[PDB]
Amino acid sequence: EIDDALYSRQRYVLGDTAMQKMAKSHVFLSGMGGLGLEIAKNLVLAGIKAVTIHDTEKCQAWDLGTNFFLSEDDVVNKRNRAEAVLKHIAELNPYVHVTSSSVPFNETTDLSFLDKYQCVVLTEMKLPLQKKINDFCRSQCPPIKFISADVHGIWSRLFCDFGDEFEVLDTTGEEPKEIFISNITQANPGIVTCLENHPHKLETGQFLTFREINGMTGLNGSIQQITVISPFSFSIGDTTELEPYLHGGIAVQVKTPKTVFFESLERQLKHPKCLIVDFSNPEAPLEIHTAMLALDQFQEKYSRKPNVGCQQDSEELLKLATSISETLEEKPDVNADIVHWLSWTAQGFLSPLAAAVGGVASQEVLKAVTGKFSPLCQWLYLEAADIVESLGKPECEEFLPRGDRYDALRACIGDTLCQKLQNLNIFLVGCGAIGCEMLKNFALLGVGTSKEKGMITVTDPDLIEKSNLNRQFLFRPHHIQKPKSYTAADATLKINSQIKIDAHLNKVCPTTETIYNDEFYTKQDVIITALDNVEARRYVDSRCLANLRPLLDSGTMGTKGHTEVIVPHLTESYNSHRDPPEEEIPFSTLKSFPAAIEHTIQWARDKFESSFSHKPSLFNKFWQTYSSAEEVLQKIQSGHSLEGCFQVIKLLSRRPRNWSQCVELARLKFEKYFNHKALQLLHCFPLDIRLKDGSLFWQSPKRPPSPIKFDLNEPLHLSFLQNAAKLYATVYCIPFAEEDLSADALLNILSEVKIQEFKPSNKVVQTDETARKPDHVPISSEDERNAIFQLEKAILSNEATKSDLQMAVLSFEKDDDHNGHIDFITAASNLRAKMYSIEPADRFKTKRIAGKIIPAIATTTATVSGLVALEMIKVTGGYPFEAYKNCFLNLAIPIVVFTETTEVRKTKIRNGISFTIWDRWTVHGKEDFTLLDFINAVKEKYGIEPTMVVQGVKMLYVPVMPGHAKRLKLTMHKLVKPTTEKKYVDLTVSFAPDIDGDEDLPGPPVRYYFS
Ligand SMILES: O=P(O)(O)O[C@H]1[C@H](OP(=O)(O)O)[C@@H](OP(=O)(O)O)[C@H](OP(=O)(O)O)[C@@H](OP(=O)(O)O)[C@H]1OP(=O)(O)O
Ligand SMILES: Nc1ncnc2c1ncn2[C@@H]1O[C@H](COP(=O)(O)OP(=O)(O)OP(=O)(O)O)[C@@H](O)[C@H]1O
Repeated sequence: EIDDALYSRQRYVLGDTAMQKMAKSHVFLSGMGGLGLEIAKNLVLAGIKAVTIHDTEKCQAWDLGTNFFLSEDDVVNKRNRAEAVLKHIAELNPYVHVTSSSVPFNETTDLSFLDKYQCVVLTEMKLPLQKKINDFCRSQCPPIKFISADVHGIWSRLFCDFGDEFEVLDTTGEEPKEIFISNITQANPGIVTCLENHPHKLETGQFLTFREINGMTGLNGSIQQITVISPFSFSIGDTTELEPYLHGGIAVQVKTPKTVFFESLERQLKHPKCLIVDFSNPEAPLEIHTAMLALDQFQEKYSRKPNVGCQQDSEELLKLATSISETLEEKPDVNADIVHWLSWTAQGFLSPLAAAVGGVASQEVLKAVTGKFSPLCQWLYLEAADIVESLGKPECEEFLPRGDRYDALRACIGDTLCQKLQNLNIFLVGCGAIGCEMLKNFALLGVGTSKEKGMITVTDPDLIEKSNLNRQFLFRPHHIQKPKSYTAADATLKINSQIKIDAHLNKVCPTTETIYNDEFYTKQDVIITALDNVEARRYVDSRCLANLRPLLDSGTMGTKGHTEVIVPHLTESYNSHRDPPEEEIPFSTLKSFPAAIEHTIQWARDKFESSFSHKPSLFNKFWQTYSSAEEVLQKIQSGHSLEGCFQVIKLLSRRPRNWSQCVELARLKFEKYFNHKALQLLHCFPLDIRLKDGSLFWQSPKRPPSPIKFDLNEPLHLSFLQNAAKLYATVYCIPFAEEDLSADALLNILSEVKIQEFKPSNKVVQTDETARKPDHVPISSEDERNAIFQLEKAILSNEATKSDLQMAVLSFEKDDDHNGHIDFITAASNLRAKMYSIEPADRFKTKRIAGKIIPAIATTTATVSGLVALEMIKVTGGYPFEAYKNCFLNLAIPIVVFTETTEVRKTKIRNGISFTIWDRWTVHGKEDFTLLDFINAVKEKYGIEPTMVVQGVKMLYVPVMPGHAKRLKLTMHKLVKPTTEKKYVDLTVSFAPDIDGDEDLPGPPVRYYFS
């Protein structure tokens, strides 16, 4: 099977079929350089059955700056690189059988041994050898998937070749869409109309299936190719021979296999299918490909890479590139700058770019071994020329190696920028999947390793769980239930002994703002967020905007990822970007009229919360507010009203006393949820009732419920009964054993249970989507008397003791599979689904939807971490606006889009006065300084007269209010009454617009000093 506790988050990304295909697959990886190590790490974290790492190079001091598993002892002993890293790699995932190899590769090497590997990845291999290996691999039956990846300084090359014909079983991996049908016309071709404000969002040529269609019963169960006509309509083909449309209908998107044609590596070198990553330079990938091919030819010709600063070598490389360009089909122009920089940084190696390319290549390997997504076709050329482009023309002496571990990075970015990196003060927020990779990149780049000023602060309150080991490679199984930051710091210190780190456990929130005051942010140079929610992102961005400090943001949703770069005085902040809010499920839809499995899952989750967390909390709070039941009864008899008293009384009268009573209560709850509710709803609205227009009320998207008869033999009913009984026993503190969960024991208990007869009641049911949950309806006197009688009976029965007035409150924990929370939610959701004839969902989908688990995989995390590290380098260098690039990537397509970061927008108020979001105004005063003096000072310093003073919720001054015109004479200390904690106070000021009737135009925040 599949270890769900470890692969829970990856299971949603890939699927159990892809997971089973990931086993039984043997992957051969060669080179074990900086890039090969990243690829191997990502693959082992993914969970491939067996990986064979192979290398022949001996470890060197230069390798320490690129390999995060090597140590100085390995260099001393001159061990093989694969042998040295084999022990560490295997510990990442014990399920993976990792083996090392050292068989030499050359012209005469026999390639017969590669037939046992599904996929082959080659790094740091000579080009003719790659050609021969690819030719052998693609000619096998079945073809062996070939992937080649290389990194030379700041330039990278990625290649894929999955045989002549590769069968993709899933083009995108998105959830199939469901489109509700409004009306279908009998025509050749017929036209299908969707419901209003429900765009189908479909593409011409896709195949759809139909069900629950009245009139055209033939269309049910059939598959038709469609042509898009309008956002709410499309054509499916001839429908004249069918019966006229009545009502109803659901169309479901159908996924089909797709065939992708690749080509041999030898032929691809002349007509490359490069993937465009920057639409502003569509022809850049072709030029980069030409330059790298010229570099390979230079290596073949001279047996060495070009020397940095040797003009003759650069001229020779340019000549070779010019010669190569003519042989290309398109004959593109040779980019002198790209060739020159490739010559300059040929011998270097950039760690973040290596990590990004490793993530992409690992995703491609997974595509090769599973067919889950559309593979790359065929070349991907990532580059980081922006890092050195802003440097202009530096001297060669800044790039010469100096013997330390940072020679690889120095040969790329020069000594000056390396020194600037070592003195950074980085405040890294959150230490999740992205945080660990960012720490690894920091250790590789030497960030904060200086003994003078460098310092890294990482803060995180969570604890390590088993499911986190799949993505966060810095953690180990023995680290479970330990702080994330401490473990990450301990591991990073192992990676680079010189690094300075300072872990924290505080959660970044306004409650902890005292620790992370303004001075602390002033000390920091770069702030990086690895958060998973939105509110924390907005809070951190607001703090950074207040303190004028650059912020880097990133996030991953499965194969999707995005990076955002925020720079003071240059780019818009995160708060300036506002997405539409979350999709609120209508209250009427959730409560009474579900239409999809998501609605039932949400209803089950809310029912669980209300039954086991909210209601017990109310019960405990009520019984702690008052002494005992006698006092409450006396108050009620005197006419006193208490909040939620009747509900508490009802709960007390139904408290189970033993396991049998708990089972009976679960049975009654089942009957109420899935038998009485449907009958009540049908009684309120019969199946054949119609509206004023004559249309059936029970039409799409509403679905008519049907009662469910209890049956212990049904596995679903038994599962629900068991889970409900266990949860109720836990809440009411009733001991039980597994024998009590047996079907026979439950049947014996249920033999004596009498089922109360259902009786319909007159209740108002909200049907409009705009309706929401109303407040508490006042309770009639008869219900009050019933509650009084029940409470008196409980008191007289001596069942109101202290033990009876307390009951434990459960917390919804989803990762713990033995508590039965997810089992109960799944049982309730499926049972409700059968009530409304909705398709049931399995346990894992319910766990994902109810728990709001965000799918995530290691490869996307590594890629976004590498890109964020590149942007951090750019920020540290203080480069101009054009250098920074926001990134959005979706490896499922695959697609990578680099775009310029959003330019800061200037907002004008009056007389040409303009301000940015980064601007903050300062005012100084004294004790007798009045509001009129404040207005005069503002109009003097900035030329604009204030007309609106706000401090949060405080209403300070408006000239138009009838009675507050006198406030101009009031001093600040009396107008706002500020706290004495600080010497200044922040205010929000607006000015009257040039056109009357409009609200005063808000201005930049203004900080007023009391002295
Ligand atoms: O408190 P809620 O989570 O909103 O659930 C309540 C509650 O049902 P449970 O106690 O079974 O969870 C009501 O029962 P009381 O505790 O008030 O007796 C029940 O009312 P009825 O038993 O009278 O049907 C009502 O259902 P409704 O609003 O349809 O009357 C139902 O609400 P939901 O199940 O829709 O949440
Ligand atoms: N306000 C905050 N301050 C500090 N750390 C935060 C804050 N909000 C979230 N975090 C951290 O963000 C991290 C997010 O990590 P990640 O995205 O890998 O998921 P996770 O929390 O480990 O779990 P899962 O992926 O299962 O939801 C968590 O470790 C959490 O501690």
